[PDB]
Amino acid sequence: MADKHLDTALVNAGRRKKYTQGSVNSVIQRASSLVFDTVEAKKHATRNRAKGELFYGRRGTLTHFSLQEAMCELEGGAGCALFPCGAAAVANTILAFVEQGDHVLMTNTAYEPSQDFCTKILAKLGVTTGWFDPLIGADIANLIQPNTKVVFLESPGSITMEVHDVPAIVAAVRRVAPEAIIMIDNTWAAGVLFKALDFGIDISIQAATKYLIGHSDGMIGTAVANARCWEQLCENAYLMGQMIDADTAYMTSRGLRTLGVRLRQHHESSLRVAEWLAQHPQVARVNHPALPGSKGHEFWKRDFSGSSGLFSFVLNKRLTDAELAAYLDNFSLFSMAYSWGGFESLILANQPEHIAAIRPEAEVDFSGTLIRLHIGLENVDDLLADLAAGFARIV
Amino acid sequence: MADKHLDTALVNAGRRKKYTQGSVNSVIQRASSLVFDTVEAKKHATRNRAKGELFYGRRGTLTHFSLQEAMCELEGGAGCALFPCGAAAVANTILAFVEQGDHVLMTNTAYEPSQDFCTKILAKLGVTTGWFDPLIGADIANLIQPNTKVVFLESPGSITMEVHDVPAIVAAVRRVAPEAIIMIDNTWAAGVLFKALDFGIDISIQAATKYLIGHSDGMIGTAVANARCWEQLCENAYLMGQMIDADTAYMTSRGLRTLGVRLRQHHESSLRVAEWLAQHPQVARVNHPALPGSKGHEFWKRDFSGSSGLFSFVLNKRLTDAELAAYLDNFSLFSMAYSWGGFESLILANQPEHIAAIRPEAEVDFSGTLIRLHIGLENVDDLLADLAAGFARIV
Amino acid sequence: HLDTALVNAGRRKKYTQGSVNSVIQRASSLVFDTVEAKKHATRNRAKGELFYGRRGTLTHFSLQEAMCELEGGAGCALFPCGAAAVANTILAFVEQGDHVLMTNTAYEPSQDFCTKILAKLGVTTGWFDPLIGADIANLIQPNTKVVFLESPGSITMEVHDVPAIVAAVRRVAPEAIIMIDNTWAAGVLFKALDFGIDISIQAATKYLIGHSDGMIGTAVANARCWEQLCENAYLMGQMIDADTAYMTSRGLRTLGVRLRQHHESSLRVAEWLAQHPQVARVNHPALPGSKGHEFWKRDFSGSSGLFSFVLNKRLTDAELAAYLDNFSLFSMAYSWGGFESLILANQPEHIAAIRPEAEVDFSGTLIRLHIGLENVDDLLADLAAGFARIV
Amino acid sequence: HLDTALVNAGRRKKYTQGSVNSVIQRASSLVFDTVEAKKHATRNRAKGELFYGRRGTLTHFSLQEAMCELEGGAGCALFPCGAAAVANTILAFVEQGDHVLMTNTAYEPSQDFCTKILAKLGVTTGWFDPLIGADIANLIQPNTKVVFLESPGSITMEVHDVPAIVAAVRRVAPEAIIMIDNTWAAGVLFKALDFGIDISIQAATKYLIGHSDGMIGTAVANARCWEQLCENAYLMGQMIDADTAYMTSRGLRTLGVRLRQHHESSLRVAEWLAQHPQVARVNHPALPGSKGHEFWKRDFSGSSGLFSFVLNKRLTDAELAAYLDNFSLFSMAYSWGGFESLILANQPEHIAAIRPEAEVDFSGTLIRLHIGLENVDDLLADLAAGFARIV
Ligand SMILES: Cc1ncc(COP(=O)(O)O)c(CNC(=O)C(=O)O)c1O
Ligand SMILES: Cc1ncc(COP(=O)(O)O)c(CNC(=O)C(=O)O)c1O
Ligand SMILES: Cc1ncc(COP(=O)(O)O)c(CNC(=O)C(=O)O)c1O
Ligand SMILES: Cc1ncc(COP(=O)(O)O)c(CNC(=O)C(=O)O)c1O
Repeated sequence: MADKHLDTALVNAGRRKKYTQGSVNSVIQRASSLVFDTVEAKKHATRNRAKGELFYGRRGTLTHFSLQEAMCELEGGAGCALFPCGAAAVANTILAFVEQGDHVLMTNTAYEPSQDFCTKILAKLGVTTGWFDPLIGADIANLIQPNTKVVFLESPGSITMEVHDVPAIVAAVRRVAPEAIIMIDNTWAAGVLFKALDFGIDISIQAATKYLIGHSDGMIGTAVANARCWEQLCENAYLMGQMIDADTAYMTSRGLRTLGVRLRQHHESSLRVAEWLAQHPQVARVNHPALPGSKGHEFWKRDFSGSSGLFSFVLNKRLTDAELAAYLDNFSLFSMAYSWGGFESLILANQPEHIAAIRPEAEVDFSGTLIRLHIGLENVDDLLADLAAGFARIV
Repeated sequence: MADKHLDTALVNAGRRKKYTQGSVNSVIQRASSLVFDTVEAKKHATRNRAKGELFYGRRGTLTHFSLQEAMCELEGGAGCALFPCGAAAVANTILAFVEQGDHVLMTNTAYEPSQDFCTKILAKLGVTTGWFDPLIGADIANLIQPNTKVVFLESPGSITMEVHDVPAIVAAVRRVAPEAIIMIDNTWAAGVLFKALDFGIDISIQAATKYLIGHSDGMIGTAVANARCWEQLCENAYLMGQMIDADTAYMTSRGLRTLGVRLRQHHESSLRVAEWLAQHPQVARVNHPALPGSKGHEFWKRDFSGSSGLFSFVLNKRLTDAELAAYLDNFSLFSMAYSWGGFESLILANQPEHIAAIRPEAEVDFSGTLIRLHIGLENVDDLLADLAAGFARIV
Repeated sequence: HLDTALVNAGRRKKYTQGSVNSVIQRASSLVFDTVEAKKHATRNRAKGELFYGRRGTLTHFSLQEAMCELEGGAGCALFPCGAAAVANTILAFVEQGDHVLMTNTAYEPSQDFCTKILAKLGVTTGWFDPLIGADIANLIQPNTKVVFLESPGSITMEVHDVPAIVAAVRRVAPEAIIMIDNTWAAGVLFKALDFGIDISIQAATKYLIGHSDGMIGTAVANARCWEQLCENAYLMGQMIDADTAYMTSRGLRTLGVRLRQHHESSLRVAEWLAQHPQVARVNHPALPGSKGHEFWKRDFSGSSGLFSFVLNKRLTDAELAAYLDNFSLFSMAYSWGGFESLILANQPEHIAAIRPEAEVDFSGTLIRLHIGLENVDDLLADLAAGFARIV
Repeated sequence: HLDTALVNAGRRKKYTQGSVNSVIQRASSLVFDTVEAKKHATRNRAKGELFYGRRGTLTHFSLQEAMCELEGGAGCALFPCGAAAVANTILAFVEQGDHVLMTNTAYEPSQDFCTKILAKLGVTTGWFDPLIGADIANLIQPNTKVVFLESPGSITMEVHDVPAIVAAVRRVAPEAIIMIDNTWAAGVLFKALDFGIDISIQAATKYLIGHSDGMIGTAVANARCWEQLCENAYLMGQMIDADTAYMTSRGLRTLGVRLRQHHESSLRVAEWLAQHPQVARVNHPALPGSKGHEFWKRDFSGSSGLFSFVLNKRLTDAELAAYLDNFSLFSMAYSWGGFESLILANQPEHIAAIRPEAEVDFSGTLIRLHIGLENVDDLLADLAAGFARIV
């Protein structure tokens, strides 16, 4: 990504004359009803209603088709399904491939809403879920059951940032259960720093809410599938009514155009911050995929073409409630909020016992408060000064 | 509705200073991340994350909260869940209340995507679906099984327009299965011409895509629940990631403001067209809830406060493929498209055997082509002239 | 029929591309595939070929076509708001040494453009009473270039006798540019160009947008005046954004149903006020006895919802607050044309100050109402509660 | 630091209401709860209190604060596009009998506003070479009111010596209004007001929007000039819609990262072109030897991506088509400032026609490039393929 290999593709993806009609960007076609001039046109649209002919707004307008083409090009897929947000993409992509009696095997570092979908929705529909440590690698083979239908990856993991050995996991799954559907939540890589479908994963899911939108002001999920899995994903998600509005689709395409320049800055700035934290006396551990020594760093170095700006670190103590407020309430530049992927730097704390509660069948291996940072586009020296002032409030 | 009882409420619904901030309409707050100024604010927002405190964009921003308040006021509910479209609202509202082993009882005149969700998604998750004639009334009692969890109504029915006797259905359900969840797709009434929750229905679902948006350019679903069912609907829909974007929420609130004036014109114009069709030698039957003699008209007259503009009629013959094109391809004012509820008049044909295929366990009682009209805001004499020219093409 | 025309205006496949409404094409840069395509676009840069976003995109072209159809014009120029349309449409037709005649009931920003901008640029403005009719001929000077009408007038609602004014202007100065601010009629209740007016200007902000949430001006010109309007407004950089253009087209579709309700409700309110013991006068074009009512009935095809009335006394400051601060449905705000009912007050001397070279003929406090889409009986109850606070 | 300021500019809780970005408040009417609130809003109608949508809503106020911070001004007026900002900012400060001095490299619509609009309103315009520096003093007349700069110049990219120009103006006419079209620098690579310029104008359409899909003008004035700019632009009805204001604020947030890439890529392309046998001259402010390069290096903190070069021959019409019609990555279009690379050609006489009272000093065909965000080696390959089509 630092060699800027993808910048031309990002500028051009999805932009064909039939969508752009003379402008640089696609038109925004807001529609439910899509008009058929003739019965013959209606027949053709019906036959091709999932193949990019205008049929009905739930299937998409020109604006959606342009984004779908862009996502398929950038992630190397056969089709791209769109959803109201990342969590809708995760829940509905899993649901599209399960039936009563099936089993899902999910990394224990999966985003908490993804886990809760499995334990609170799937379980009562007769679909069981089991868990694996993110560094399990080839030893995942022993956890695959005869009814395992879906293997769900997330690399780096949520909050704690562990990087999977995807080649080892995929090879083991294909040896034991070649027909399984392997999915990944590939949001941290923005789908482009880790080419999931080139690794033999079947479906790459993103919260496009994060880096694709890139400005903290739009929510949208995507799922890019290979040819084997596309039709089932497309049609079963459609039966759940999943779609995104045309305007957000436009804004997602628009975010792609600056994604390379943004990601390079997030990488540079966040790694500098991580390197400083890693030498700091008030820091016990830094979890940054690009930082040597972080969990799965060797796999990040081998398998990814760059880093984004989200990472975490563990303080040298667990902050009490009072210390947590003294720390978090008084930052000048970092904002406290959920989500990430924008221009604004963000800070979010989790206590060790909070993380343990969202690591099913596992324990945490740290005792300090875990601080997750999203490093935005501000000057990195200003961000470091803000972090230093925070440390002085809790020293 | 013709007495304009609701016009003031429609103008004012959801408009409180905290949402409007000095303007007439609510602000549009586009957000994923929502910032917590302090740990105390984060705690309060977390506790109240489903109760209208800013927490995270998936739960909503000020713009969503304003629409939700408006919908609860207008439909008399405890809460309103928002979805990417009507079909998402139907599928996810049903899903929110079922588990493996349950049974759904659905009118055989339900919108086809609603039926297909049941037969193609629910069945493989261990949830069975049975069917009932829309005029079954009190005799629905005999179809309720010990595992019937959901009774799903749609009045008027899709395409064929049959009106249920909701009081008789509800009373029978409550006598046999008082805990059942009774739902209705109340799109044709725009949630306001039929006050479903006052009839003892638990959840009123709409494709807000239709009359609430009112302009054929925005897609959104709503589900307004009573206090008994709200928390389950809210939390289970949230686990599926269901939401709508802030801009569409704004446009839905904005559509409410003209809904009364629009519906009165749709009623006037469509009933005039229906009355003319009912005397026409090339028409076998008119299906309009407001037309005396139409199926369930007596229930429409008793239970509804007005009509919208969607209805259908049966031609005196089945048009061949060639005649269908001669008829439909040459209208000057009616456009051929799916959906309805806008300012534009629309025409859509279904052959009798097409309808039979979407009437599970039932047959049709007509043999001519079924023409569905959405009567928009054009001058009714111009619409009549367009229909007359169409008749001359097939006489 | 107007309702059918409103639904269909501007909607051609090259703009709608399969949807009911036009696409929204957001653009500055518009791409030319070849040198020849660039030459063709340049030739057609004001004629609906994509050239540069300042001229417009498909979305603008669709709105412009709609406005030309509905108002019977050769072209429609777009502006950021109504005040920009007024100021720039007048400016487009004047130069040092010219004279503008303007009704003394013109919207106050229109007047202030003339006195604060035009005068120092060598363009003089004279004033006339809105009921002058044929006697305007006596005010036409050798250098009169523009005659600027506004019917009904701002706030006080006087309706011109447009046929008499136009005939008198054409007898003296047939080449003069006659303009009207036709906002109250939404350009459709009064077909200005059919009366021989050259340019019909609107604050599309009002009833065309219809929801109090978008600002835009329009000016529809006949064939004689279009090229000068188009090019001189373009030299001032005047345009509207594509999204507001889309919303204006969208507003047209419900304009008929909305206006009929505004007419029905506002005439009922006016008739009730006229009977009320605390009301001295009602200024509503549709109310019998109102100034120029006979021209409204003859020349218009309906009414909108904006009008005013004069109280039977001059409110003190305490009474003004007791009255205005405690309404339940009417909101105090500027503008009008939306679904929300609005109220504003003016003392007589406030109006006299914006009636150049004239005095007012009333002494009570003037109340301007915009009658929105609420139930009229609820609005009447709100007005009655207001009367009780000041009786 | 600029990057931190860009991320944070204009973002205060009263505009953001809990989100990262400002709310979008779409409004004409703004409601007053009481008479007192209306009086307060009226007093503060240009000072960030909600009064009427033509003045702005929260969304506009947030952008205005951001622009004032970033450009170091007392106020920021908003306009429908850059050309509207130029025309209306000049118009705000002139009257019959005044004189404008303008660089002969000004954007052509700016010149045409002066010759086609101002002249007939009694305001004369004289011209100067962009490298005139201190010798501009000899052109200042007793009636010179405005001095209008554009650095770098349009198309040909000449950089003024702003310190020398400003000092010379202030020696003769210290009260003159010095304005600059600061679009190329995005208002942030050249801190115009810190140099003693009174008003910095931008086509925010370019790098502030940054995506070729939104049009808007800005003008940031010092304390001495703000009230006249604000009020006179308002009398012309100048405003931008709330949504475009939001998108402009949003564009600011990535402006630093974008500009650094445009600088890196465009300087690499310029350096390569300068070595190329088919290139006579490169006009890039950052390239050594370019006109006024020493002032760019001294006075600016970076470069953007727009520049031009002169071919070693005058292309025939056939060669122009062979060259321009067959690019794979560069698009032919007007405007610039986005992620897309753009190309346009001008013959020398086309430029001479827009250099008033001057001739050009080249005879080859001039090519203007906007260098976008594509990989620079891909752009170089596209340029090389173009050279091969005309060698
Ligand atoms: C890896 C991942 N996958 C999916 C989602 C859900 O995406 P949506 O919020 O539904 O668009 C998120 C959201 N993350 C957050 O809010 C947070 O980490 O604080 C995510 O991190
Ligand atoms: C009664 C009803 N319920 C739900 C929906 C789905 O709503 P969405 O399209 O997903 O927003 C529709 C849509 N109707 C159509 O398109 C049509 O009848 O042609 C409907 O009629
Ligand atoms: C007749 C007329 N012409 C033009 C405009 C200006 O339109 P813009 O506000 O610039 O879009 C208005 C606005 N009216 C108001 O605000 C008000 O009467 O309180 C108007 O009444
Ligand atoms: C220096 C400068 N100043 C103002 C404007 C006008 O800005 P607007 O187009 O009205 O927003 C432009 C536009 N440039 C172009 O289109 C082009 O160079 O091809 C400009 O370069």
